[PDB]
Amino acid sequence: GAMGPIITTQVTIPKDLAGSIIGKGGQRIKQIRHESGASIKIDEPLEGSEDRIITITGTQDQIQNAQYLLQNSVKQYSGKFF
DNA sequence: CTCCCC
Repeated sequence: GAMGPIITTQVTIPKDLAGSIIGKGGQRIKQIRHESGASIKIDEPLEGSEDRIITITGTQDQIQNAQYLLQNSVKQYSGKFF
């Protein structure tokens, strides 16, 4: 069916979770991009920020999928939550 | 930096 316009959403992640979404060699985020169909950009933190901004661009369904998969990626997160 | 992507 109709997926509608490509749109861009941003979400922030605590910087320490970023490694979980990216994965070794970027393998996780490559997968999430591939699976979701969404473009996904994870920035560096802005000057002295605890967050990184992820920009997700795709149809609403793709962005929705990407978000879910990014959230899911935390479950695999290998560092200290605090 | 699990650090990709550009």
